[PDB]
Amino acid sequence: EKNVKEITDATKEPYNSVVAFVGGTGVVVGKNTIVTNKHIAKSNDIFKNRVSAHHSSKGKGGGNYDVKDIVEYPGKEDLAIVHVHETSTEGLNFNKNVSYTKFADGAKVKDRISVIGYPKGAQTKYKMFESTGTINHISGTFMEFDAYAQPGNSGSPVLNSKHELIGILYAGSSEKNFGVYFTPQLKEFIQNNIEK
Repeated sequence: EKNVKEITDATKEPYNSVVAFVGGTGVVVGKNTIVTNKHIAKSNDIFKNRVSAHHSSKGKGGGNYDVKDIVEYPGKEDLAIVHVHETSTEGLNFNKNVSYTKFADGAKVKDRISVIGYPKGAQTKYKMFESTGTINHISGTFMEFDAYAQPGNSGSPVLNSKHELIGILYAGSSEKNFGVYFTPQLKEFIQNNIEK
């Protein structure tokens, strides 16, 4: 599928749970706590580099938050937790400026989904886009879906028809894309690593 629309104002749920890194996307799951891919989290460590809360072309910021630390999932899955410092250098509070996306607790093949993130962000001044498609395969922590995606979509939340989080995109092949599918085990890892 290629139905891709810009979200010009991402101050509303669920778009206000989406975050921009240099080089890709993440999603907010709880207090000070973001989920993304390993390379997105890790690389952003080299330049260690702020995250922008739901950047969009027309919404009120957001705010841009310094990364406190990361927790990489111990297994092969392309999953990392990123903690931010709650208060931005402009005095905005992360938790007052985002929402926490709820878990879907799984999905079925043929389910209609949305991938939301920042394809070609460096070229678009980090416009947020939502791309719709279908789940084509689920196996363990692996899923495939056909929502159109590009460089910049790494770490993008894949949401179900109720705005709940099924997993995150990690790879293309494109309209043939791969994600980390959140099994109970992955959900537990994420939840155990949300700040109190």
